[PDB]
Amino acid sequence: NTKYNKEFLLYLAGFVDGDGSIIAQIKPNQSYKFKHQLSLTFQVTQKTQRRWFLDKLVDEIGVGYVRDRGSVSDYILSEIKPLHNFLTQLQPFLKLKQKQANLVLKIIEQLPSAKESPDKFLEVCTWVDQIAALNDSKTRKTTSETVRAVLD
Amino acid sequence: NTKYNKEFLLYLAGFVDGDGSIIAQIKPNQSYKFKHQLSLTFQVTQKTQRRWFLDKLVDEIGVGYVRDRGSVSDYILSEIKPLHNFLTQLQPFLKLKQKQANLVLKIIEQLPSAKESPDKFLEVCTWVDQIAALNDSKTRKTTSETVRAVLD
DNA sequence: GCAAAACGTCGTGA
DNA sequence: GACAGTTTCG
DNA sequence: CGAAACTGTCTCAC
DNA sequence: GACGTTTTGC
Ligand SMILES: [Mg+2]
Ligand SMILES: [Mg+2]
Ligand SMILES: [Mg+2]
Repeated sequence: NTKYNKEFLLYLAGFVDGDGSIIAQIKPNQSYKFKHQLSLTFQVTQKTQRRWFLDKLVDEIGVGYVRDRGSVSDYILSEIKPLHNFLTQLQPFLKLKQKQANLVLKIIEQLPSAKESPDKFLEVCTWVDQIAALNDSKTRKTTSETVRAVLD
Repeated sequence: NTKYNKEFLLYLAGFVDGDGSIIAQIKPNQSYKFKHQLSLTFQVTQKTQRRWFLDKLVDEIGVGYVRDRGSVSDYILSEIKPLHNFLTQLQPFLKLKQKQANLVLKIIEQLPSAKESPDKFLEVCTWVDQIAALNDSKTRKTTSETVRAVLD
């Protein structure tokens, strides 16, 4: 369970508030109990010309990877366990995305609980709604209300 | 000169590397001896709904101001003396724009001597070419080559 | 059934 | 993000 | 003459 | 920046 240096976390929190994204999604997928997956992702986006910065994050954070999408690349961290450890430590230094960070930690803690009840799942879905509302969301489709398709 | 907190600088350096900009420009203006102004700017851009963050920077940095340009706003610091003091303390924590910062400090220190030798003005306009080369410059029009119109 | 990965771009917020 | 044009004022 | 603010916008990199 | 839609394999 990796412990991060405060100076690294302070700088990174600023970079994240700038070009990072703390995302929560509800993905329809019929292979799941409630027909949807609760997806969480921490990412940092940067011009591919500066991929080096992202590859560095992979080494420095110790988990995650960099995906390439042409002119732009992204450091991605989705693994729930390392995500919770990392956001717990980064959270206190965030100024713009502190609330979404805490909502993500909140969701992660209730996942085992949500995968047990339709109401618990729907409740967690309302928290992903809150994260989206805090972000500069512009193409969101699946919401907690969409999951209300469980009414069947 | 004001001394800034280390943790403040750590966080800000990260935010600056993400959404800030360290700019150097040669502005055509006939009222100047060499027909051009050497302009230096430190700025942080953010969606206007988050202008509070920029306003807070004015208070924390203690100098500068915030301007509005529609759905986006910017914290600007151009006062040469406070700019030098600020960048001097920020520079050691920058990762993507550390070079740009150091070139600005260099330009600032050579401004008085650049106000004389027309060839010293061109050498400084060189430092400016370097900064623009390091940034994601896409609409630059006035360069040192332009200033080379000092030939009479 | 589910934890992550892998791939696709839209609408800006830089 | 990263400049470029216009105006103000000691 | 010039530092510094007021004002406007290309092309994305987020 | 912040999604969406589909595919992987214990
Ligand atoms: Mg940003
Ligand atoms: Mg950036
Ligand atoms: Mg940005």
